[PDB]
Amino acid sequence: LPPGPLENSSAKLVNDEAHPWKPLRPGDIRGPCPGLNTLASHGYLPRNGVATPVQIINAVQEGLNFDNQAAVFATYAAHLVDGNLITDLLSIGRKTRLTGPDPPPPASVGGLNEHGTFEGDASMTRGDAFFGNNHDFNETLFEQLVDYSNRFGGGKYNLTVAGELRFKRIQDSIATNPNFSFVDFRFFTAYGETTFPANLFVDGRRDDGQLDMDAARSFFQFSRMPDDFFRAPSPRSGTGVEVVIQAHPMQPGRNVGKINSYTVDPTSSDFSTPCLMYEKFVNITVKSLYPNPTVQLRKALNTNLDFFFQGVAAGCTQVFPYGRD
Amino acid sequence: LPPGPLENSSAKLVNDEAHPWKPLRPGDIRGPCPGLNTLASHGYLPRNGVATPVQIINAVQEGLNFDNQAAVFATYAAHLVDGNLITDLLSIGRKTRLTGPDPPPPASVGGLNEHGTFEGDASMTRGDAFFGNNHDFNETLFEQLVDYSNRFGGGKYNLTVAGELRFKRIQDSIATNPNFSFVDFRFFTAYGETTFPANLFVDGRRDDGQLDMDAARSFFQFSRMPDDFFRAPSPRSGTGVEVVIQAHPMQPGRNVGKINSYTVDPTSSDFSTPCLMYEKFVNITVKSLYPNPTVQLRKALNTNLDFFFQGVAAGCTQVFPYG
Ligand SMILES: *[C@@H]1O[C@H](CO)[C@@H](O[C@@H]2O[C@H](CO)[C@@H](O[C@@H]3O[C@H](CO[C@H]4O[C@H](CO[C@H]5O[C@H](CO)[C@@H](O)[C@H](O)[C@@H]5O)[C@@H](O)[C@H](O[C@H]5O[C@H](CO)[C@@H](O)[C@H](O)[C@@H]5O)[C@@H]4O)[C@@H](O)[C@H](O[C@H]4O[C@H](CO)[C@@H](O)[C@H](O)[C@@H]4O[C@H]4O[C@H](CO)[C@@H](O)[C@H](O)[C@@H]4O)[C@@H]3O)[C@H](O)[C@H]2NC(C)=O)[C@H](O)[C@H]1NC(C)=O
Ligand SMILES: *[C@@H]1O[C@H](CO)[C@@H](O[C@@H]2O[C@H](CO)[C@@H](O[C@@H]3O[C@H](CO[C@H]4O[C@H](CO)[C@@H](O)[C@H](O)[C@@H]4O)[C@@H](O)[C@H](O[C@H]4O[C@H](CO)[C@@H](O)[C@H](O)[C@@H]4O[C@H]4O[C@H](CO)[C@@H](O)[C@H](O)[C@@H]4O)[C@@H]3O)[C@H](O)[C@H]2NC(C)=O)[C@H](O)[C@H]1NC(C)=O
Ligand SMILES: *[C@@H]1O[C@H](CO)[C@@H](O[C@@H]2O[C@H](CO)[C@@H](O[C@@H]3O[C@H](CO[C@H]4O[C@H](CO[C@H]5O[C@H](CO)[C@@H](O)[C@H](O)[C@@H]5O)[C@@H](O)[C@H](O)[C@@H]4O)[C@@H](O)[C@H](O)[C@@H]3O)[C@H](O)[C@H]2NC(C)=O)[C@H](O)[C@H]1NC(C)=O
Ligand code: HEM
Ligand code: HEM
Ligand SMILES: *[C@@H]1O[C@H](CO)[C@@H](O[C@@H]2O[C@H](CO)[C@@H](O[C@@H]3O[C@H](CO)[C@@H](O)[C@H](O)[C@@H]3O)[C@H](O)[C@H]2NC(C)=O)[C@H](O)[C@H]1NC(C)=O
Ligand SMILES: *[C@@H]1O[C@H](CO)[C@@H](O[C@@H]2O[C@H](CO)[C@@H](O)[C@H](O)[C@H]2NC(C)=O)[C@H](O)[C@H]1NC(C)=O
Ligand SMILES: *[C@@H]1O[C@H](CO)[C@@H](O[C@@H]2O[C@H](CO)[C@@H](O)[C@H](O)[C@H]2NC(C)=O)[C@H](O)[C@H]1NC(C)=O
Ligand SMILES: *[C@@H]1O[C@H](CO)[C@@H](O[C@@H]2O[C@H](CO)[C@@H](O)[C@H](O)[C@H]2NC(C)=O)[C@H](O)[C@H]1NC(C)=O
Ligand SMILES: *[C@@H]1O[C@H](CO)[C@@H](O[C@@H]2O[C@H](CO)[C@@H](O)[C@H](O)[C@H]2NC(C)=O)[C@H](O)[C@H]1NC(C)=O
Ligand SMILES: *[C@@H]1O[C@H](CO)[C@@H](O[C@@H]2O[C@H](CO)[C@@H](O)[C@H](O)[C@H]2NC(C)=O)[C@H](O)[C@H]1NC(C)=O
Ligand SMILES: *[C@@H]1O[C@H](CO)[C@@H](O)[C@H](O)[C@H]1NC(C)=O
Ligand SMILES: [Mg+2]
Ligand SMILES: [Mg+2]
Repeated sequence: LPPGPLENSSAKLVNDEAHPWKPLRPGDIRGPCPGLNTLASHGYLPRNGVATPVQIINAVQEGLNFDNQAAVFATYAAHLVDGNLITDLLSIGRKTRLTGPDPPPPASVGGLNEHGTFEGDASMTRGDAFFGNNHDFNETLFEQLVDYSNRFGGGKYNLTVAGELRFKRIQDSIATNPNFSFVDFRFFTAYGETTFPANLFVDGRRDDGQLDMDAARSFFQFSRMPDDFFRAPSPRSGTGVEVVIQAHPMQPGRNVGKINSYTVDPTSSDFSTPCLMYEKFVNITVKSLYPNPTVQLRKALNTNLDFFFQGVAAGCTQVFPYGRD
Repeated sequence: LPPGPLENSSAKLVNDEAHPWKPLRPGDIRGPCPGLNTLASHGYLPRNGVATPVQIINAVQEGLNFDNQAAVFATYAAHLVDGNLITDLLSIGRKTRLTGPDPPPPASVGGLNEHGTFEGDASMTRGDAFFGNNHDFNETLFEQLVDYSNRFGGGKYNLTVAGELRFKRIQDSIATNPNFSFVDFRFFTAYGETTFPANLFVDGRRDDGQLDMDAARSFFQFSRMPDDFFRAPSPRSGTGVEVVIQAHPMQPGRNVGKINSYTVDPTSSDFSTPCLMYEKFVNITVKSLYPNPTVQLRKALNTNLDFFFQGVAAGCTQVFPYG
């Protein structure tokens, strides 16, 4: 089973004795999530960056007070598209042989770096896949984050900044990336993630939604908590995401083979249709990766698909791409 | 000090031996909030409907698993504008001399029923104040809620139903209430509130976002928990509000002297500017109720303003009406 919520979810020192930062050994895997990167680099996750969904959920909860439903939702979503369902292993970065024997195509078990499954365009501190590297910290983008913190956050990162910067990264991609895609699951995650630094990288004794540019660079670039960093004083994730959505209302869509041809996708879900997004993710995205699984793979798919459904906070009705039972 | 978060926030029986439903005595106070109403009728709050901030915050958390920031934000906003800052008492309903000696005008201490401070138009199950009773359960509107739950919820109330019903109640008021006002604070809370029934009134052992009509009537009409009701399995309030907002985009505004004259207000806060909403609440709303507090009043104001600010989940810069 996925973990339950924390028993004691108060703020506490998480940059402590048993969870020191350490530099990367060769073979250590890091990817497009500064959240999971930091947990790994503090040993809340295995330090090589290869983990079970359960390990990942306990980590985000213990290390950072990510809420339970959000942790279940994101973990099992990633695992379903990016992880190996038999070994129950997911890489938080590049495709690796340490996740075990692969399933048939088109499932690719590419880990969190796999473009177009979880990872997607218009990341705040990462370049679009189309340009070549979709997971490494990018200094130009980060210093754009700083600018926007200066203009909009009086020098801090907060949900007002998130609003502006989220729109700016969208415009950037429309303008430069002929393969820009911003529909369905990526349309969804791209908004919440911009709340995460304000809600979770801010020291929990303060919990005031103003993230400083030191704490920011530390998380985004080095996967390192600040000294004496306390986690937030309660479980949360994308609280305030409506601030980011309403700052510059966008319709989901994509460039159509060239820059500046952003075209609305009338079949995409959006924020008014979360159950449609859940249903698409299950009955199209996951299903296309595993169209005709063997008996063993089917039972693993169904188990993980169960756990995924549990993390859908809107409720919705479970769908069953391989039948009930 | 405001209570902090529950120590143990898991689901548990809350309709219990310690907390039985009991019919109203005469002079028992109930108001426009089904949540506070139900806690008072179960003895989580004082049964007569008059309570401290600290009592209200413990109630909503213990009885229903309202989250600690949302409890502080809502509780100290209400008290600031509707409660007695000297006696530390707020009526969850009508103005009552039971909150103690009134401060001077233009402060009203009208309790939760006070139109235009916290209470406002386009409620799900309460009529707009213009029509003359802004607090009693209204059966025709609940019937619309039942209908919309059949149409969009498969028989149940859920976030998709909340999205359609919130827009329809807006349209209703624009079409019928020449005094419709839907800006600033009321614009913000009217959305979050339509998530509550699906997030909070749903038995905690399911937590599946689908509220049945038996349980909805219970809460909204009789301020009664279902038999064997468990509270939610974690602390929450307005999870999913973005769904309700995007279902039918609306700007803040009001009718101007007549029906079908909805006039957007570009000076209002909206969901993109929660710090401006906080600001305007403190600097215009509270300030105008207490333009010149005596030294004692001013002390109590600042103390409660501090607490209100703690509850502002977006963060924001604290603002100071009295320095
Ligand atoms: C939320 O609301 C609060 C109000 O509830 C906002 O705070 C208020 O901000 C306004 C506008 O900025 C300030 O107005 C300015 O006040 C100064 C003088 O202020 C001094 O005197 C005030 C009066 O004293 C009271 O009590 C005495 C008796 O003891 C009475 O006689 C008085 O009449 C008053 O009742 C006093 O209140 C002030 O104390 C407060 O502020 C100080 C900080 O300065 C704190 O230490 C205190 O603790 C307390 O908070 C203070 O001692 C005026 O001189 C200003 O006039 C200038 O600007 C005008 C336009 O705004 C212009 O018309 C004038 O001609 C003059 O313009 C000139 O000066 C400007 C620079 O000041 C130049 O920029 C300009 O070009 C030109 O050169 C001005 O009216 C209030 O003081 C302040 N009130 C409080 C209680 O703090 C708050 O800003 C709001 N928050 C947000 C985010 O909006
Ligand atoms: C429980 O809650 C409900 C809803 O809030 C409430 O019923 C509502 O009562 C109000 C107040 O009377 C009604 O408002 C009127 O609506 C009609 C429109 O007819 C509608 O019919 C259906 C509903 O059956 C609507 O859904 C549909 O959209 C139709 O439009 C308007 O014509 C009325 O306008 C008159 O009164 C206004 C307010 O005073 C004036 O501003 C306006 O100019 C009109 O005034 C004219 O008549 C006046 C006398 O009435 C007089 O001054 C002049 O002659 C003047 O020219 C009005 O806005 C609303 O429709 C009701 N909704 C329902 C029944 O679904 C219940 O009463 C409430 N229960 C309680 C409080 O106990
Ligand atoms: C709140 O609760 C409601 C209801 O449970 C949820 O609403 C559902 O929303 C989903 C979006 O994810 C809708 O799914 C979409 O359905 C499309 C088809 O629409 C029409 O056909 C449907 C098929 O009905 C079948 O089954 C019924 C009986 O079971 C038979 O009558 C029919 O013959 C069919 O066999 C109808 O149900 C529907 O009314 C339409 O006419 C489909 O093409 C899309 O791909 C997608 O799957 C679904 O339609 C909604 N169901 C209802 C009853 O409204 C909502 O998500 C919940 N919200 C939350 C937040 O929990
Ligand atoms: C629960 C397991 C989680 C998974 C599986 C996950 C996965 C991911 C993935 C795949 C991305 C890349 C999306 C893109 O293209 O930008 C991402 C981005 C992001 N993640 Fe996570 N994440 C998880 C938890 C967290 C946590 C706990 C945090 C911080 C508290 C976090 C913070 C962020 C941020 C801020 C980004 C955007 C990075 C940027 O745009 O520069 N994530 N995450
Ligand atoms: C924290 C203290 C609280 C205060 C001070 C408060 C206050 C109020 C007030 C004044 C209103 C009337 C607004 C209007 O509709 O005109 C309201 C409405 C409402 N409240 Fe609360 N409330 C609190 C907690 C809760 C809780 C814990 C719940 C649990 C679900 C809740 C559920 C609701 C709902 C569903 C409405 C909408 C009623 C309708 O539209 O018919 N409230 N509340
Ligand atoms: C980190 O992300 C930034 C943001 O995009 C990347 O900077 C961009 O780098 C590209 C090529 O390296 C620059 O493109 C060049 O621009 C000229 C026109 O000015 C064009 O004619 C050339 O053909 C070429 O495409 C682009 O200007 C530049 N953008 C900004 C805002 O600096 C950077 O490459 C990323 N770092 C990586 C991928 O390591
Ligand atoms: C829940 O955890 C919190 C934070 O860790 C506890 O409060 C602290 O407990 C630690 C013990 O490791 C003490 O060193 C601190 O002095 C406490 N901080 C305070 C009181 O601000 C709290 O005791 C825990 N609650 C329960 C019921 O175990
Ligand atoms: C999600 O996908 C599954 C599999 O495609 C759908 O189940 C199929 O539905 C068709 C049409 O009713 C049946 O003829 C097949 O036998 C079903 N295959 C099964 C059950 O393995 C399922 O209905 C989809 N769910 C939704 C809500 O669209
Ligand atoms: C937290 O609350 C519950 C009581 O509501 C405690 O355990 C629950 O209640 C009984 C007691 O064992 C169990 O049968 C239930 O399964 C428990 N509910 C759960 C686990 O959701 C629990 O022990 C309390 N405190 C701690 C620290 O767990
Ligand atoms: C609709 O709004 C108007 C105007 O805001 C209210 O008019 C008030 O009337 C009362 C007494 O009848 C006076 O105390 C106020 O001075 C008036 N205000 C203004 C600005 O003119 C009106 O009463 C509201 N209608 C109802 C039925 O509540
Ligand atoms: C982010 O921080 C900024 C600056 O501290 C806050 O923005 C200020 O908000 C006030 C009133 O809301 C306005 O003067 C400007 O919009 C801002 N000032 C400046 C200098 O930009 C903002 O409220 C913060 N947002 C959150 C959610 O904390
Ligand atoms: C982008 O899509 C185009 C057209 O579909 C195709 O050439 C290629 O697969 C993609 N290009 C890159 C650089 O990924
Ligand atoms: Mg990306
Ligand atoms: Mg009302």
